[PDB]
Amino acid sequence: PLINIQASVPAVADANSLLQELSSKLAELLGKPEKYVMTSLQCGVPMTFSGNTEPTCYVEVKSIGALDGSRTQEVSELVCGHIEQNLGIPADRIYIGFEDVPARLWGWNGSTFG
Amino acid sequence: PLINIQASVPAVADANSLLQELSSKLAELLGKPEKYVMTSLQCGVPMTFSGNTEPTCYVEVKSIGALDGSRTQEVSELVCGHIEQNLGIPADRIYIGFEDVPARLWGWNGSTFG
Amino acid sequence: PLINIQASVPAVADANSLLQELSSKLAELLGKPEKYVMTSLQCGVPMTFSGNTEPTCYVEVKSIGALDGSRTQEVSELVCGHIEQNLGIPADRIYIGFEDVPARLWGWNGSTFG
Repeated sequence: PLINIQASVPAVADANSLLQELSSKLAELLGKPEKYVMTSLQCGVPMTFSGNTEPTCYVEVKSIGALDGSRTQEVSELVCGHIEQNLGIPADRIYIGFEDVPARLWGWNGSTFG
Repeated sequence: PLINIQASVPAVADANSLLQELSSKLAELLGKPEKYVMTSLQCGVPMTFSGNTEPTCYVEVKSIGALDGSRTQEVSELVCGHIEQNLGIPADRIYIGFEDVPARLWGWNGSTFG
Repeated sequence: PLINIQASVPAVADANSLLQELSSKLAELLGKPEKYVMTSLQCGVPMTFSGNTEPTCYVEVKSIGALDGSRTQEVSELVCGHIEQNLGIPADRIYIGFEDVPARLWGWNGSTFG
């Protein structure tokens, strides 16, 4: 899995801890070995939401499967909650774009997962 | 809707105004309440286009529907025009990646739009 | 084509050269005129992979076609190799997300390729 966060708030000293905690939580929820979870946090990005510059966040989440049924709701609950708590961005100012990526469209280690 | 801009030119003092103007224009064109429009601008990114480092720009645009028929052309005209005017990046050095995202793949406020 | 690199390692003085070399190599592999290749490199991004902050990299690659059969494997070999050599990021800490984008979903020069 992959989770990339782009946030309007200033950079945080505990970015590494925040991402590591997000990484383990996401592995468990998706039923993936944490070995395969990649995360990022880019703060200080000029953003608007609803026409204003209040704290806001865009997240992209990708996985090879594991996003069936209630999973995208459950991931959103996890991710919005984690970001609310750790970055102080209200959940109603967070967007998440999900993609279930075919394994052959996912490169790793000089090849693909397909 | 979502519009994320990644540009090679230096950061601009009027990023907020630029994004707010883009936000209202995009809401109107897509027929979406501006409440739901998210935007970003990341400048100063090392980029090449056509093998050179002249001013260039990558934009991602996402929407839950509203990208039918001539819409992607019309959005491109709006976006390239806005960026040309405000960042001084020629329209022929702007790329836009569009995605019509299913509502269940769009997280917001601890849940999804599906 | 489009290749956007997001890396955890510090910014490099030779980003332009690195991207230009990647640009020509990618054009040749995909059978696209280099005119149409867009690249970027964003370094210094807080990232984890496998739960740790060792050098790691996320790449997105998009093309209008040209990603059939063995192509995504071949692109991954090229890209992981180039990044390993130039940024010192091990290939086993590199992820690549691929998308074959319909031409009508690819904006350029105030219109789309469709």
